[PDB]
Amino acid sequence: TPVVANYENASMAADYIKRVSNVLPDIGIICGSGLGKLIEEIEERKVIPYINIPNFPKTTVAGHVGNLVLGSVGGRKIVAMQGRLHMYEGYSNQEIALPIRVMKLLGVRVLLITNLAGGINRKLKSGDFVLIKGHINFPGLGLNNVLVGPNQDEFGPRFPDLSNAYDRLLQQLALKIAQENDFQDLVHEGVYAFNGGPTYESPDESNMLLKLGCDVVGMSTVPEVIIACHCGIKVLAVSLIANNSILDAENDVSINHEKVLAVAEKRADLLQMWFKEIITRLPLD
Amino acid sequence: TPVVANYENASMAADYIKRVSNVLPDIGIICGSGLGKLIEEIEERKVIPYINIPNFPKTTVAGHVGNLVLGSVGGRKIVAMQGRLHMYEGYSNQEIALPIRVMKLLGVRVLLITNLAGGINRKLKSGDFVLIKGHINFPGLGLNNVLVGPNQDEFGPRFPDLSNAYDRLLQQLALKIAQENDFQDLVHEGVYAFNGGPTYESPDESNMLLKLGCDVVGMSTVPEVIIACHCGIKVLAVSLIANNSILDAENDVSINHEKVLAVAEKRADLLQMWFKEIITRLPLD
Amino acid sequence: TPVVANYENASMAADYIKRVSNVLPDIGIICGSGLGKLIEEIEERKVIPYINIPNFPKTTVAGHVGNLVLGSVGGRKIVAMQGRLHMYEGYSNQEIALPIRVMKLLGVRVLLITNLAGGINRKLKSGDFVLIKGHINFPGLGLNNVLVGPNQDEFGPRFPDLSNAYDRLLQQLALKIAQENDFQDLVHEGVYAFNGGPTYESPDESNMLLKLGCDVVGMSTVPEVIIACHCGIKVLAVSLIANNSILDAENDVSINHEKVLAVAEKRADLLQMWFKEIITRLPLD
Ligand SMILES: O=P(O)(O)O[C@H]1O[C@H](CO)[C@@H](O)[C@H]1O
Ligand SMILES: O=P(O)(O)O[C@H]1O[C@H](CO)[C@@H](O)[C@H]1O
Ligand SMILES: O=P(O)(O)O[C@H]1O[C@H](CO)[C@@H](O)[C@H]1O
Ligand SMILES: Nc1ccnc(=O)[nH]1
Ligand SMILES: Nc1ccnc(=O)[nH]1
Ligand SMILES: Nc1ccnc(=O)[nH]1
Repeated sequence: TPVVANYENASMAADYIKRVSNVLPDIGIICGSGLGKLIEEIEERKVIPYINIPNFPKTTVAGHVGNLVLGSVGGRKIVAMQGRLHMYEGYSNQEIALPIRVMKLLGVRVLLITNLAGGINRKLKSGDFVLIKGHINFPGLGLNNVLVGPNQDEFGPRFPDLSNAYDRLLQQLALKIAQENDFQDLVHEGVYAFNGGPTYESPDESNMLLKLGCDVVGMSTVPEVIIACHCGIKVLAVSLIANNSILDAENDVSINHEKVLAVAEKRADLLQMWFKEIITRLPLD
Repeated sequence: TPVVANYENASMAADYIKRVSNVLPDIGIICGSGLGKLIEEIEERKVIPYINIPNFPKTTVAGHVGNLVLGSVGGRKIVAMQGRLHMYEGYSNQEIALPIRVMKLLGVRVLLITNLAGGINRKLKSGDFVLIKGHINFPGLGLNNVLVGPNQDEFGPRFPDLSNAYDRLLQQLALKIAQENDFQDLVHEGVYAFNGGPTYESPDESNMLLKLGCDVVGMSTVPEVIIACHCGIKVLAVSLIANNSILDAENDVSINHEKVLAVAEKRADLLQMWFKEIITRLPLD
Repeated sequence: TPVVANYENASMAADYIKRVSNVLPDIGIICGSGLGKLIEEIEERKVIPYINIPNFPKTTVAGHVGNLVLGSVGGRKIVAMQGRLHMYEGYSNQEIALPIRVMKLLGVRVLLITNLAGGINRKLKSGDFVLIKGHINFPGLGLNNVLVGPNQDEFGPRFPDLSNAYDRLLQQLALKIAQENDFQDLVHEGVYAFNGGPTYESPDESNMLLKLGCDVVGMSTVPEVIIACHCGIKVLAVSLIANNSILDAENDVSINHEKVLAVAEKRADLLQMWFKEIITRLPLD
């Protein structure tokens, strides 16, 4: 239609997934542009095309990969979205919410998210990591919040509070692992601005974001964070900085997706190892 | 469809209402969360379910009460919306506009509005009242203004000016009545930020709103104000402060709808008496 | 449907236009409110109603003029939109994009745009011109960017960079011509804030825009700029200042479309002469 991300429809998708894999996952992962290699290293993995799963959103107009992958990483049972849904593609609120709510029904209690983002804070360099500690949701302020529509009461409340959407203990664990491996000099914390996209933030938008307290800006993540928070899934979200948009504005330097993907390639293996250790270590609560 | 909030469709609804009640109302009221008790005290009242009124928006997906109530308060003929339409539910621009335009055709020249809101200004405490003197309409800046769509010329102009949307004399009368009853220490004036919702403003969004000159933030009111202003209805809008979001961000205190409704209960009777006196006193122009 | 602004649909419209006119235009023009007289002075002109062109957006609900006009100005072949499409009317992303993509297929490599706007910068007076050097796209930040939807790869990339959307050489040429004619005292440069509309920026929104680095605010232009930039068309965009919204807020002065059109009439002939000279002079690259 697209179908509504309701209890019945999410249950039908979860039923199918449980029949095709015997994996009851505890952790969900959604990976940023060029940051998906960990999904290829899931052990005893089961690849389920979105197109095979009842009620999953149609992704053939955008094309490219679209699989749910289940298996084990670091002794833990996980489910990954291989082929992230971005709202700049035109996916509706219901299409974004359904896969996360299916994760919830499958057993997911922690969602780990990566993205590629532009740096606003002057401290940030290309290749740095930012642990996201809060956000500025321009679509949400502007009546395009991912939860606009009827509330699905079986998943969560009509009015979620987002002040604890980014779990503090998970940020602390991520930082501890970076310190153990001596890459903590790459790791910052910051506020993520959600630019709906798909045009990169303009130079004057970047300057505005700096004035408003934003540390990084990107086109993803906040919708999934909100759906997860609504249904009680804890979240860790990490941005990989492709560029510093404030410096680029001052120096008339352009940004493009090829530059973004080159930064992703430069940090992909380190991010994979970091997230593998996070998965192995995160409290089995 | 939903139907268009045009002259013909609004007239058909008004025709029905005039046949079911002999009340020609001069004043409209729309009440905030937990602030609806005055509607139950309308004298010689006629309760008309929205579902009975031709062209009124369907509200059964959200459920809960949805009635138009007509009768007398303080010697004046009034019409109330019992069960407010909020845009975070997914109601379209046409669905929001039609009931206000029906009010206009029925004779309404003044619309009184209450809401529950978060405090941004550091002066504001839970339980305070804010007379709204202007707004920052994030949905409107972002192409979700309630007037996006064809203009309905019979109601108003293509490009309304909102600099006089909140009538100054009505604010002055509201304040005078608070002074007469010695609760003026609870009363402030301020700029209302419209957060489309339904998630509460995040801590970092609250900090941004402070920087931008916002005094309070909420998820309602601005759409109705704009439809009223477009068709020449004067507006008084009063926010009841549920919490101070800036202090809550500094102290890691959460907000939820149960806390909101508890503040509503604490001030409901005083707000009812205040608005009853406003209705009784507001100039019969 | 509206139809998708894809390669096939834009080609069908271009085919029709090429059959009805033998004009292969190099320059496109889109003119602001009351600023369309140059279109009436196109030489050897061919007027093609939008309603006659396959796949052009339906504009009969809004009504008013809607023609594509082709011919010669200053020795150059041009195509003009007579009757601009504004997103506050409810036109979709596909409806806005199709005419610009048709321009691209017809041969357009430079798009000249005028608009009427409110002044935010304190230096700006009614009747001044602002060469637009960048923008703040509130709809784009808020998930209403004109490119939301599937990417049309034949026209441009999924993620455009807008740092060079407003050609610097074209701004320099426009300014040089103003200096040659001794009206450079009217000409400024500035950042344009896109208010989706159709309500004028409220006084408190104007104050916010000043804090955020905006020089002017209006309800058009940015969507066309983005579609042009996406498909490699260079842009010059010039705002005519109808009023200073910051001064109006301080002095409680209203704005309305009649005042806007009166400023347009006061500068229409000078703007026509300026743009005619720009067309004549702009580099035949
Ligand atoms: O956020 P992720 O998925 O990493 O992708 C980011 O990189 C792409 C732009 O280069 C956009 O998709 C943006 O959201
Ligand atoms: O504005 P009112 O109708 O009072 O309701 C406000 O309170 C609720 C959130 O607690 C939201 O509906 C918000 O808009
Ligand atoms: O931008 P142009 O087309 O000049 O029109 C501007 O003037 C009108 C408001 O007065 C709006 O249409 C605004 O966009
Ligand atoms: N500069 C950016 C890089 C990647 N993603 C963004 O949204 N912005
Ligand atoms: N803090 C808040 C209370 C009530 N409504 C809001 O929107 N925000
Ligand atoms: N003040 C204004 C004049 C014209 N257009 C606008 O958007 N604003």
